[PDB]
Amino acid sequence: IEEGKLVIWINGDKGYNGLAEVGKKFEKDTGIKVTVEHPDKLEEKFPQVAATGDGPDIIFWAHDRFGGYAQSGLLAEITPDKAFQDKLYPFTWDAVRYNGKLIAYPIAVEALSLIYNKDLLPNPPKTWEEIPALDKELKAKGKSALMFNLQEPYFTWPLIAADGGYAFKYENGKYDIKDVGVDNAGAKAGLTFLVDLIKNKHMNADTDYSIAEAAFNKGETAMTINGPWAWSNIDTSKVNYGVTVLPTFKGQPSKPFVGVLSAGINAASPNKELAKEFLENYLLTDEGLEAVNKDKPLGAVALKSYEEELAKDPRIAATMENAQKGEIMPNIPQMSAFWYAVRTAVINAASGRQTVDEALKDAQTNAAAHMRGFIDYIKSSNEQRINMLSEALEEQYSHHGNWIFLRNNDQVVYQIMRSFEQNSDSSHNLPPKGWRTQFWVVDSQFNRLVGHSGPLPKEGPRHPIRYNNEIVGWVLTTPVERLTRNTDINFD
Repeated sequence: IEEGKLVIWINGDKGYNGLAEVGKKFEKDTGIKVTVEHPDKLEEKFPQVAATGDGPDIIFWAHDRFGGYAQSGLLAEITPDKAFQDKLYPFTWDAVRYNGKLIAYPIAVEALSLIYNKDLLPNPPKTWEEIPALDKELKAKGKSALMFNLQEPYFTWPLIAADGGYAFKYENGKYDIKDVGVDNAGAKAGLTFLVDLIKNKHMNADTDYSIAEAAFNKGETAMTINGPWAWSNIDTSKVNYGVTVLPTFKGQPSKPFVGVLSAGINAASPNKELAKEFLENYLLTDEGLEAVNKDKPLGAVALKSYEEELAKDPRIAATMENAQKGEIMPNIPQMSAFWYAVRTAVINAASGRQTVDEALKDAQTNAAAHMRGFIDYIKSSNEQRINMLSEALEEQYSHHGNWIFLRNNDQVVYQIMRSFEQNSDSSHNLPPKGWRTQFWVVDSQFNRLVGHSGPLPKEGPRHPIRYNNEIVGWVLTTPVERLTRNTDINFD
């Protein structure tokens, strides 16, 4: 990756020409090249080149497999000062946290809002409980009251969680994976409401994105649930429609998922300062966001200066209002596993095949069992590593019978371990990102031989280095709870 230059990657489905304008200004003032590119299958190209140390200095994403970039140590910590942070709504910094640290700039924000038909319904209901009533009142005139995609938990989990459902409890910048709120009191309440509107012939269990949309754009149902992306299809259909806050349930508000478009700095880039100056001084300004939004619109933005302008549009102010009330998508590993458990729990309840109380007990058990088997895997693997690093240091030791051969360099011991696996024809398993953090190797008298220069942990994992039926040294390894993939999780 080249020094003295900025290389930016963003999906072609977004305002890439408008970004290159912000680049051209950055060029004029600083004399630094700014090159903006839109590769195909971008979600997959980036981690492949960034995990070698090539690729772009700045990377944009809306989807990354629920935190994958961060879980891979592909992003550097961003360092905006207390000042700059207030230029952006406070919750949008929550959407870019990992291990309590910030890892990207919130550029744009999205959320489900409630889209109603002004003609068939001038005063949208503010609560869920007043919808059955309303369906009857419109079932007469030949219409339905509400139609949205029931298949995906993206559209149904706001209501389930409204009265207090949650995936895992976010306590202290970490997700207690041993604390699952899917069979919750409020979770039960949430889902059981929804199955009843299908029992009571109000909604149908088979309505998907297309059926529900193709209905609403024909004035066959008064209301729908969707986000900014669907507005352009409604527009060309000439339906006088509005966009408002989502209805409440047992008092609490619907908590849809905060979606965010993030701009991160590549952890390998020798341009992290350059890149900060770009994003903070040039992109995240009313002129910067403006130039992109013009090219292909953004939705709501996190910059308060500019959001307030865009919020002229009452649709966009509704989006941002719902996103404020929404909940932040957990970015722990193996979240896909969880949402697929939830996806079937809902499809089961709604098909009558299961009572709510069993579907959710099922989802809750399927989750605990997957997440326990996760902990099992991660743990038994890190142990096979410590063993081979031990076996490898032990072989090189018996060369001359002492620690001369070993320099105090962390990446020499890496290739010592890689050579050992190659020559013993072992399955290939080498230390994952973040391993170096609390890594030392020390001998009998706990003299430091590899590792940083400060004070060592009093306690913590230490596999011993055995030569001739005597301990000759110790590998103080890095606890699993704190490798980069797992540092967003709490295991108690």
